[PDB]
Amino acid sequence: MFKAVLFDLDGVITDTAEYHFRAWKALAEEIGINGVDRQFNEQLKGVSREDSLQKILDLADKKVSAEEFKELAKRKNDNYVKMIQDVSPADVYPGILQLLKDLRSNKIKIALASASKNGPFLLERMNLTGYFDAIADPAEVAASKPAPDIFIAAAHAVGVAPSESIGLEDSQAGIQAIKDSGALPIGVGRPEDLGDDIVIVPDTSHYTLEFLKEVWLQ
Ligand SMILES: [Mg+2]
Repeated sequence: MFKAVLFDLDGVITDTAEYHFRAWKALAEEIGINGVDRQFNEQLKGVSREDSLQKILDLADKKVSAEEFKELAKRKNDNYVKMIQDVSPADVYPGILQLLKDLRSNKIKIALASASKNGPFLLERMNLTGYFDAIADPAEVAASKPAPDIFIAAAHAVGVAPSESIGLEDSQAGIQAIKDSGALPIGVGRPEDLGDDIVIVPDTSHYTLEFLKEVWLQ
């Protein structure tokens, strides 16, 4: 049987995308720029802060100095930090707390394999810390998803090989990161987005201990 589960955060445990989007929208409006709607935010999704700010600046062809750039970057981030202060256990996606309790009582290790620089904070805010055996620091990995590095660290941090582990993800690069780590991915989304060579559920309600055991058992 599998020994660990490795959790993505955004789109699996909860939604941070929403707050990033408002952060960026609130910034673009504040400095004159139109067109930073949810549609355009699909271009900012897994992208770096600097890379995102370029793309918002390219919309109006706005010129900025290097210090003006880094202050705009900071100002978005400050906003985002303010905005995730209202995160509560009310924001934990469906079926997820229950999956954690069951994994825990079955002595299955639990690890976070998230790109969020705010993982630990977010987990305390949702009252989930007590379930998690390790949090993989995204600052301590050489390269981000789709590289496997983070899933490797999450597994190792609870003392398993990723081959002993299931990864849960909502995005294409995450699936590929789980795949290249040696872990088994179970997706949440559409096969349109994630692939048809892997097991995907339509939402997080379907991620049960029994379903993960079913999938492992091949
Ligand atoms: Mg995600």
